[PDB]
Amino acid sequence: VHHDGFQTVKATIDWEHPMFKLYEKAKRNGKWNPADIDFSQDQKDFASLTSEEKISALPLVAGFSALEEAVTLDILPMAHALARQGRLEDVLFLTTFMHDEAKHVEMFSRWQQAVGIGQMDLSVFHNDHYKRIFYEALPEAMNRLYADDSPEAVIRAATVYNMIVEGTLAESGYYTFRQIYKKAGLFPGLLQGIDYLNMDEGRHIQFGIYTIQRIVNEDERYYELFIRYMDELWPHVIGYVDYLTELGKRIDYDLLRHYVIKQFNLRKKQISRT
Amino acid sequence: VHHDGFQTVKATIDWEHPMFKLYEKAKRNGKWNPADIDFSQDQKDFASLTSEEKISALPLVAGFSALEEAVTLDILPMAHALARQGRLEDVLFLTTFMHDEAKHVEMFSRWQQAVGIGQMDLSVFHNDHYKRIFYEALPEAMNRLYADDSPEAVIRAATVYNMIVEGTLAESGYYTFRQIYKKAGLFPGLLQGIDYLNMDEGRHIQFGIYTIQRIVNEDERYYELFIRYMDELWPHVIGYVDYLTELGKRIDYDLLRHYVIKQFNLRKKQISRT
Ligand SMILES: CCCCCCCC(=O)O
Ligand SMILES: CCCCCCCC(=O)O
Ligand SMILES: [Mn+2]
Ligand SMILES: [Mn+2]
Ligand SMILES: [Mn+2]
Ligand SMILES: [Mn+2]
Ligand SMILES: [Mn+2]
Ligand SMILES: [Mn+2]
Repeated sequence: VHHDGFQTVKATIDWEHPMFKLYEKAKRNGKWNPADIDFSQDQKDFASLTSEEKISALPLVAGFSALEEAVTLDILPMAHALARQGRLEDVLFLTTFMHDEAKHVEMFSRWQQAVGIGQMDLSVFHNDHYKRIFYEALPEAMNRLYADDSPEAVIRAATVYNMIVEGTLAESGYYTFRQIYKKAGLFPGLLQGIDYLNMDEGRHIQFGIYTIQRIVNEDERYYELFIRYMDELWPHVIGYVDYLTELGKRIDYDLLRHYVIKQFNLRKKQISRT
Repeated sequence: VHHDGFQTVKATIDWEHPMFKLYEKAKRNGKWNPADIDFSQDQKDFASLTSEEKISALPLVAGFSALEEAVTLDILPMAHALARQGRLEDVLFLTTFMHDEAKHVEMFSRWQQAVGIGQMDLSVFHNDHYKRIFYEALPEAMNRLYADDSPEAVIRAATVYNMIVEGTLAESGYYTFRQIYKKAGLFPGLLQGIDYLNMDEGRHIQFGIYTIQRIVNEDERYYELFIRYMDELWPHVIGYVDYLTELGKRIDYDLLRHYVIKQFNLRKKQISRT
């Protein structure tokens, strides 16, 4: 549908908007290029591993490559919804969000290619709980926004995408991969990529918090919705963790399991009822 | 709707895809930041101008700020449509396209702010022909893609967006602004911005050509559609030029008018019937 006019013709960008400021920070801090990462030592590391050691790394990598590909595709309805609401500064920021996710997809796929597993179908490490989140609930919640951009719908989309997928699973995923391979001295190229990815994702979670809080600020009752949507997805979060834990047991899992519980609970505390 | 699986889990990025290669080029060549441009001399230049000289610059700036804001918003349906078709490499490239347009919007709005016209409503310099293109036909053609991603619909969207708006009007707009203010020695910050913008837009037009040509390659009859959609918009293109020409006459317009005719015709020649 038509444009009624243009904000930068009638006026200017809102230079003090929090998402304009986040956009500026993203440009300053968003220069890394996965194409520059040296994966040559990762290739040698992976080839020196035994077959059973090789397999141990793949379930987490399978979870991250799908996560990054999903969030690359599934942010587009949020950008559309906020554009249609006239939230220009949010849209400017989300162009950096979307491009970050493209680099994240690229990074993991370059690593798979370099270590010699690009031809392997890693889908076998997505259990039913993983699929419920990433194949189903995430795209459902985001695509809803094309026909329903109500505050309820936007809160639910930002909860599933930013607070659960990125703020709980991905955050715990980063941590876990460091807790394991930085200690072993393995995969320095991948760990550099993860460092850059984690820096990007700091910004992404701030957008999710801003979005949820500004809706909660209009009506305290949306706080209860936020908490409910978090709790709805917990069984699938922990059910995926239980599956990864069981795979690997076939590393302090009690410490990684608690990191996931910990992240879930601190995401809740970043939203204020008042 | 659901994800059936993920390309970078089942396999990898298609590293040889033309839009992956364009994506890589965009990252290498996409580092400029409008926030780094020094507009202090532009401010002094604009303030030294007489009121009548000041007004002469504003119709073109009004046309560009709306153009960049429109194309920032209106690329999102194309990204969605190609994502839904599984064209991952196109999507990766389009994250750089979208972010480029954000910077372009930002650049012109920073210039307006710096020279002291951000508070002026420049909408008065959008005539009926401008509105038909930018307020109406462009968003109509792109939004269509949410419900109709047929080859006809994709060709029409890429024709209006990439070949007319960017490849005919914007390209002629850049040229004109150089033909005028680089010669006068004025607005060095704005002209630096325009240089960077023109470099970005080289990539953007390659995406439009790739998209139209791959559809034409499936069925030669789509070539006739492409030419028809170009000719449909010509009256509004030239009608806007006639309006700008008349404003300014109230600089070789015969040379700028022919540049627009020239660009329109070479865009047609970048698409091959065969
Ligand atoms: C100990 C397992 C906890 C890490 C969560 C992994 C998330 C992911 O793989 O995307
Ligand atoms: C001589 C006028 C031709 C330049 C076209 C301007 C396009 C624009 O302002 O967006
Ligand atoms: Mn990511
Ligand atoms: Mn993210
Ligand atoms: Mn279960
Ligand atoms: Mn542009
Ligand atoms: Mn462009
Ligand atoms: Mn007319």
